Amino acid sequence: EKPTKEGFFARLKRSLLKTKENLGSGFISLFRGKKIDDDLFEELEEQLLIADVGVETTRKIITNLTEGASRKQLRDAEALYGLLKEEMGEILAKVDEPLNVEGKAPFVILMVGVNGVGKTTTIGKLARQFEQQGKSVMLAAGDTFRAAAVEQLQVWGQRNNIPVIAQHTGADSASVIFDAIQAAKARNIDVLIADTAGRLQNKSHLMEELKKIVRVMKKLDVEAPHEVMLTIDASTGQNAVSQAKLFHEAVGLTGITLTKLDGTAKGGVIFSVADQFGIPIRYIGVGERIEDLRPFKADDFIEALFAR
Repeated sequence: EKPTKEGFFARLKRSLLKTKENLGSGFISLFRGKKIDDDLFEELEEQLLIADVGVETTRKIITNLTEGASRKQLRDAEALYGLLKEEMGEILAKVDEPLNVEGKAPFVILMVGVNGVGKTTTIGKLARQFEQQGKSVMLAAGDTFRAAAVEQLQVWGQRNNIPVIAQHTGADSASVIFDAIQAAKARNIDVLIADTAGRLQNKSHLMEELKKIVRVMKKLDVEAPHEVMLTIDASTGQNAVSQAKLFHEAVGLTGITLTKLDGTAKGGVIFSVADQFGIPIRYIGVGERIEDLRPFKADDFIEALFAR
C-alpha cells in the first residue's frame, strides 16, 4: 500500500485503545441519553480523575465545559462531546511544538529524567530518527557513576555505528559532556544527545549536578544545551507529573517526551502535564518501534482519542 492519513490514524487509535475506554470516545457511553445537570458533571469529573487527568486540570476542563454549555444553553449531555474535544484540544495545543534539531554544530540535547521511565530507550530511538533524516549523531554517557548505564550506551553505539563519549565509572559528568561537545564539533556531528544521572540524588545534589553540566556546556557554546528534554512514563500517573515538577525546578526544561501512552488505560497524564507546566511535549511513545516515538501533534492526538 501507501502511507495514508487513514492508515496512520487506524494505528494511532488502536495504540490508545486502553485509554479511549475512559477518555475521548470513552465519553460517548457516559453521556448517552442523559440530560445536563450537576450529577452529570460529577460523573464526568469522576471519569476524568480515574483516567489520571489530575484534580486541577479536571476542575479546569469541567469549569470551561460548563461555561461553554451555558453559552449555548445545551440540555442534552450527548452534545457535550464536541465541547470537551475542543477544551481538551485547547490544553494540548498550548504544548504542541515539535522539536527542530537542525542547523547547529552540534545541536545539543540534554536528556534528564529518572532511570526506568524510558529515557535510555528514547535516546536510542531519537538517535535513529535523526540518522534516518540524514543527520549525524553522537551520544554522551553522562550518567558517570552508573557503569550499567554507561556500558549500555557504549555497546549500543558500537553496534549501531554511533560514536559514544564516555569515561571511567566515577568520572565527572560535566567533563564527559564537555569532551563530548568538543568531539562533536571536531567531527562535524549534527546532534549530540547527552545522558545524565537518573538515579535521583537529593534535590540539592540533583540541581547542583544539572546546573554544573549546563554551565560547562556554555563554556563552549552559549546555546548549549539547545534542548533540555525530560522523559516521563505516562503509565506512572501522577509520578510523571511530580517528576516533571522536580526536574523543571532543578534545571529548567524546554521539552518533554512522554512514553508508554499505549500501555495504560488511564491516559490523562498528558493533559495534566500539558496544563500544569506549559512545556512543549515534543514526542509521545505509542509503541515499541522507532517510528512509534511520534512527534507530538495535538490535533492528530485529539482526533485519534475522540474518534469512535
